[PDB]
Amino acid sequence: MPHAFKPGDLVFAKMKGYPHWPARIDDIADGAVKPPPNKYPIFFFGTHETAFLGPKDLFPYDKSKDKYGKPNKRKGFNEGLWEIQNNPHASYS
Repeated sequence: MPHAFKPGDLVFAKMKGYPHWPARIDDIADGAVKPPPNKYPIFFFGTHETAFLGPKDLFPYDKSKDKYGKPNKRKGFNEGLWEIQNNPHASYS
């Protein structure tokens, strides 16, 4: 059965106005800004942006890839597909 989301989990993450996007749940570095309560830090592959999102916007990658893991016109999306599939745990700083 499902656990709660943890750092390192891979997802497609949904933001208003964008397609479901390949992403991971990030760690918070020592000394770094924490997310609001109930939110997770989401690192979006390809764009390398971070936003804070709740579970309602988080779709487990294995379950969802057949639906959402298709090329898209948007900036950074296809790069993001490569990253999530080929090196999802790398440092992208």
